[PDB]
Amino acid sequence: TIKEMPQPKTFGELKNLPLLNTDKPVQALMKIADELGEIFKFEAPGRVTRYLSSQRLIKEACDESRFDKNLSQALKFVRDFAGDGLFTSWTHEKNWKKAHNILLPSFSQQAMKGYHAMMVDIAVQLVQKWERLNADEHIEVPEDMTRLTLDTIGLCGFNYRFNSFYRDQPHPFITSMVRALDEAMNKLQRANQFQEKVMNDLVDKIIADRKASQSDDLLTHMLNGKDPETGEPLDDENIRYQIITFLIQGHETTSGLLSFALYFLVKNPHVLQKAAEEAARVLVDPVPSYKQVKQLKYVGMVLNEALRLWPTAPAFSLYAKEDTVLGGEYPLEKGDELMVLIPQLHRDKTIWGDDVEEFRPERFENPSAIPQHAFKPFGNGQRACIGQQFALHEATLVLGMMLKHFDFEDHTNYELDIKETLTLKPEGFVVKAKSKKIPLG
Ligand code: HEM
Repeated sequence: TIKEMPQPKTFGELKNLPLLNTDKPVQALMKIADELGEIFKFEAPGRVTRYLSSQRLIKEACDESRFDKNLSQALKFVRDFAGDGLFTSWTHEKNWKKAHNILLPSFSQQAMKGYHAMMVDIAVQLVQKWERLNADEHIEVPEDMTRLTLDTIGLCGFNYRFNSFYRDQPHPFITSMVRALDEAMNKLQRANQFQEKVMNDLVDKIIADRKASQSDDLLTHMLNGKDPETGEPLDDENIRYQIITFLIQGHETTSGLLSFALYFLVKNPHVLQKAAEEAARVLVDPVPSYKQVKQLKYVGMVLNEALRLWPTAPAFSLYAKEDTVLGGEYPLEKGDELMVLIPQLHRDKTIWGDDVEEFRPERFENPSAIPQHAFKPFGNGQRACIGQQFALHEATLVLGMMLKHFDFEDHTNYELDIKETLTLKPEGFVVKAKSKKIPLG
């Protein structure tokens, strides 16, 4: 019948908060999930949410007629900077559907074919960097993947060159971002520099570059493109929010993906061997064609399996549109919040079998077999990732070229250490790459 909701122990007015005293809250919540099962309530001073981990409950939560996207505490801080951009707007905010309609054509297959050459530009810069390292040198994986993904969104979206590969520290734009992503995550564990405004020069420079300057990219649609429903273009204030949104969303999760993918490949030599052999076979030309990337079937499986284990945007939040009952057992009142613990969803033994921790790309051999709402690294419904096909094309292309051009060594026997900034990264992951001395075009 009507069930009492599991909940970890509460400590007076502190509630459950002393159980999340960590820089790694998602990983801590995964342990609580292992303990309490498919749903638990979590209270902190003043606020309450319910963590879901099973495909059966999340499939219900994914019913857009009953639950909509909620801005979690973390997203409410990002909203200070990203405003009512796509990622930090409520669905019922006018600018949400408006920008969605305006910007969606920028991710059509075709706009995607139109991005490929610029993707290859940044990818060649990555490969050339690693070709040019001396014998005594190693690669800082997440740091270089971030150089690539930031430059890729810069160039494809905004025809702006961040020139991240001409810098040996992260781009100044990144360095701001990283501090605000962590401080928003830390502000949650507070029961009782963040203001220091840096990226607005960058935004000005992106718009001004375009002002001067034959482009048909994301920025063009932001600037000119009007919403078929209402006839309205985006206003200036919202355009600035969208630029910021796409610069942060357009690079951070993709970089984490590539990093985890390389991690899992160097830990699984037989998977690496097969992935490498596909890359050599398919990529027969000096630089990859759009069509060839689509032929990298096993590399795509490798990426989906990295997202299964460590989805780089690991949670999303929902709220009950009306009073409702969840799972036929848990009554919810209007406004009650739910969080989808994606890494936990992706370990549901009832869906995946009981080797959920193993890195097996062949799970994705025939994807239509995978139940609905079992695999959700890109979110849900109308508020799902708009950039999904962009991210996967970029990553497939890049991983393909890496595997074609180098042999990789896990030279420090790296121990996985996952840093959380509301995206996930394998912090400190380093490798050595031995060139196969295949020329570029
Ligand atoms: C593997 C890489 C990526 C992952 C795992 C990922 C994941 C996600 C997830 C889980 C959401 C839903 C957020 C929520 O429900 O609160 C989302 C939304 C969003 N993502 Fe992605 N993302 C990736 C790459 C990208 C890229 C490359 C772009 C842009 C080029 C992008 C742009 C966006 C935008 C604008 C939204 C808000 C969409 C809306 O609500 O209308 N993402 N993403």
